[PDB]
Amino acid sequence: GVEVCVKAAVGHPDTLGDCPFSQRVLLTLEEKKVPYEMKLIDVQNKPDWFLKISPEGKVPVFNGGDGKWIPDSDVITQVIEEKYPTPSLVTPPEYASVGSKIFSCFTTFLKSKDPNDGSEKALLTELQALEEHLKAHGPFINGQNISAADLSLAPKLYHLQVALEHFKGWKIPEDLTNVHAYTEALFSRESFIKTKAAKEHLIAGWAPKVN
Ligand code: NA
Repeated sequence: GVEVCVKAAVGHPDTLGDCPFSQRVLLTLEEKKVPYEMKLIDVQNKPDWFLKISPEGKVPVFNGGDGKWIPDSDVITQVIEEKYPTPSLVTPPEYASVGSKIFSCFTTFLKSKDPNDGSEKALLTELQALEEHLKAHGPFINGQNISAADLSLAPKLYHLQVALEHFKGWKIPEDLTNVHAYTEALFSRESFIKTKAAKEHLIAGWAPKVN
């Protein structure tokens, strides 16, 4: 049936790595109960067969059983949605951008070596917006049922929490209680547990970037 190429853990080509875009695709397949074959790609040592179907070395790529491999996890989860419509993970267009600046604010703050450059405040602003959304519309981004936006956001919040605690001793404030309820719900899902990177691999993936 379907096949997906994802990043292997750095230093461990036999082990699932920490790409949040890869994990979004995997989470989507798991939540939809779609069988798939997973191919681990060492992105510092790509195989030539891989380069023939992904010439720019892009990961993830997805083959839905129609004789081609497509990149871009936005595009891939939409194709999966169209081909496997039940369970429905459609997120209403009015909530599509919820949480959309959190990952980049996180990466800027993670890499920041200046306590006064405002990167921390910018990240807290985006977390607070997520908190306000979940307080109005939760427990997931679209209310009682999980949807595509949650599966996009959860791998990203996982990086945020693991990397900021490890490298900066920083945690999401406890008063953001809806965000904490949200991450605890998502990260405890069997699909998430099955598809997440071990924390030491995720940390090893960020270490040279921090650095
Ligand atoms: Na390579």
